[PDB]
Amino acid sequence: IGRLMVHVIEATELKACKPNGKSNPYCEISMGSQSYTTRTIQDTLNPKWNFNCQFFIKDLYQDVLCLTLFDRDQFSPDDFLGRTEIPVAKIRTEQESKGPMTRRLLLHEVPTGEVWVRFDLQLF
Repeated sequence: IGRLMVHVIEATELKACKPNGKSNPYCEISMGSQSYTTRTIQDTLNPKWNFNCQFFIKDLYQDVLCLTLFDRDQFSPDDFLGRTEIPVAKIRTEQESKGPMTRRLLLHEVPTGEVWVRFDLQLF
């Protein structure tokens, strides 16, 4: 029924995981069985990925886009740096209201951190 473009631009003020006070962050972008992962950027709390990906939308009123951030360093597990979720229905109504703006999304389940993303929903 449509296609959702997700532009994961950057994140700011991420949680530190390494002894030097930095992290090596990556972002996973998922919606049911579909997922993408950004590259890991070394030694930053403010990674700029400029990563673009596309999702097929099956159910406008059920589909939920998730962004989950992780640290990737020499030790397992990859440390959780927060998550945010956005129903595709909300993307649709935000796009109608505000046009193609960059959204800053607060990360939940972590103490600090925001992810900057632009959505483009094209419904057939």
